[PDB]
Amino acid sequence: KSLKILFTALFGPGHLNACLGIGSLLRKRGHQIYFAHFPRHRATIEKHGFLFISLLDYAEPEFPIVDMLPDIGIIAKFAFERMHKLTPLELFRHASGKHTFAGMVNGSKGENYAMMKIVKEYKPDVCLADYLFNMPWMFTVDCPVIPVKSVNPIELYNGPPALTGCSIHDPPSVREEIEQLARKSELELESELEKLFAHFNVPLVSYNYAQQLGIYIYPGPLDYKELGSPKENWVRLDSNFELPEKLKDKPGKLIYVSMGSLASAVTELLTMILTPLANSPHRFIVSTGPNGDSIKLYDNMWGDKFINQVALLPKVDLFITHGGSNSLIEGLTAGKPLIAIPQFGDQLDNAQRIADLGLGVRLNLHEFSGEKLLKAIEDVLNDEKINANVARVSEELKKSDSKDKVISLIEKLARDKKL
Ligand SMILES: C[C@@H]1O[C@@H](O[C@H]2[C@H](Oc3cc(O)c4c(c3)O[C@H](c3ccc(O)cc3)CC4=O)O[C@H](CO)[C@@H](O)[C@@H]2O)[C@H](O)[C@H](O)[C@H]1O
Ligand SMILES: O=c1ccn([C@@H]2O[C@H](COP(=O)(O)OP(=O)(O)O)[C@@H](O)[C@H]2O)c(=O)[nH]1
Repeated sequence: KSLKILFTALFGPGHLNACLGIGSLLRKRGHQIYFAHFPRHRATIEKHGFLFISLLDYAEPEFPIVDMLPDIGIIAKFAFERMHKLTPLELFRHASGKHTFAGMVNGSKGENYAMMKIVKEYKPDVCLADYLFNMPWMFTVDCPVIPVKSVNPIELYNGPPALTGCSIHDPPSVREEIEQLARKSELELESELEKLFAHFNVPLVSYNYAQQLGIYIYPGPLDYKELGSPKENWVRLDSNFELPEKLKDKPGKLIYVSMGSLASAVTELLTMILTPLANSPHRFIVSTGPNGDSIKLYDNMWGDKFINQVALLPKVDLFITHGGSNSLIEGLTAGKPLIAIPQFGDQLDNAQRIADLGLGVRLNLHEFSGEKLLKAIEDVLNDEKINANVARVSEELKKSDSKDKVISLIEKLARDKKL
């Protein structure tokens, strides 16, 4: 009856959360939880009572495990300079048939070898994995494997291409090109996946195929009901911060600013956003990121490298975000309107979904001005319809619950090896 359940995920701290939440639900039903990842996450995994397995302990000698987190600042700075210079359309034209994240595929060989060895050693009854793309080990190991998805799920539908930030309001003439480019770039992702799968002698699958079951986490009221149903076997899983003294005795609303764990490594991005907010008549709490001591703060601001974001969000009036999925769900669960300044990949889809459903505004780096940021703040704080829309979504998120259904499917698959 007690199952052995093994999780793993990509390097993003965001890619941990769905996995951690699903693991907590299964541990409460008496299952043994294992989580394979990097040492930096041992503390959170062991605090949850899951057994921590270090990917680094299982590397094949000639395929060292690529750890992308420490170098992310270099990659993130290149992405920032493209976003500040180019329109979304120009970004795709300049990409010239290269894909947003296919660059990561070749380097994934070491992690695949490690997971092969980990699943052979620990012999779990089922595995769950939150990746950007399927990996060969998911089709070679002796147990069922559930892909877990936390990125914007438009890629699970037959609609507008993923990673473009297409609007529901874009006419066919306006989008037909950016869409064609996105299609040529899907072929580069397939080509790189074909080389990774060939290396391991595994027949290639679609990058987001769910063989028996896939679990995606996205706000129900934001999901793409207008595109019909997600891909086969995918199911949606619906589940006191102390204010600094510096910001007391000061007028205006309280605003949280975060460009997320990864993009915040780019000090130039936060500096570009903060400078004009010195003149906004409100109070700002800032997640300053790992280089945060290099970031200048003004008299109306307080910040630290890593904020207790979930404790803070109920106390704020507005969330200035990069539009990452974890930040989107946390902000809307707390009932706070968003200004999304997207930085990379699925953040463009989330930013446009916020604008399209009246939950906030999208502000692009390529046409950014201080005047426009300050005006976005005043507009959203005073927009009774946006504040009503956000309140309605937060209520729906508090009520919606698919846990029993999804846990039953995981347990059924773990025991029967079929659904
Ligand atoms: C994995 C990387 O692959 C190449 O590089 C490409 C780069 O590859 C990635 C692959 C990824 O999986 C990610 C990435 C870049 O950056 C993402 C990112 C994260 C945070 C940000 O603020 C901005 C961007 C994170 C991610 O998952 O993609 C660019 C287009 O989006 C291309 O122009 C780059 O040739 C290049 O070989 C890099 O040296 C190598 O580290
Ligand atoms: O200063 C910070 C930055 C991030 N996070 C948490 O780290 C996770 C990932 O945040 P990020 O914005 O990087 O994720 P994304 O929105 O891109 O998915 C979430 O649970 C956030 O609440 C946090 O607590 N404090």
